[PDB]
Amino acid sequence: KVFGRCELAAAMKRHGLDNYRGYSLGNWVCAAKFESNFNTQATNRNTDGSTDYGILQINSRWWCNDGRTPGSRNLCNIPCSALLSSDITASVNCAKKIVSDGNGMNAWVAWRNRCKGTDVQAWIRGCRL
Ligand code: NA
Repeated sequence: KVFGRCELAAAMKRHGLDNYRGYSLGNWVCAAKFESNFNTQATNRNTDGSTDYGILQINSRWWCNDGRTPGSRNLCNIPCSALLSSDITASVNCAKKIVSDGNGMNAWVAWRNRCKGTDVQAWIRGCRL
């Protein structure tokens, strides 16, 4: 599923991501935009052989099981495929664990490079929330 901007902002808010670990909703929408262009079916293969999955491009090195990332963990206790669902519940639940890990949203290199320090409220501007 390709979410609309305000559609994804609403789904994230309903799943409690708005101000989670102090990150306003526009931070999460901005990260999703640059990670996946709001596509739940987004995938990216890393040089190390791990894969990033879903709207927030969560990686198999630590967070999900895909059966093909030697030495990896599954800290979110999910198959990586769950991160590609039209239902963002698994992606949100796992994002909450990631952002709690110590480095906040720096865990998402695209957030640090493209969202951090910008006017992220523009990503929820005009949305009925
Ligand atoms: Na894994």
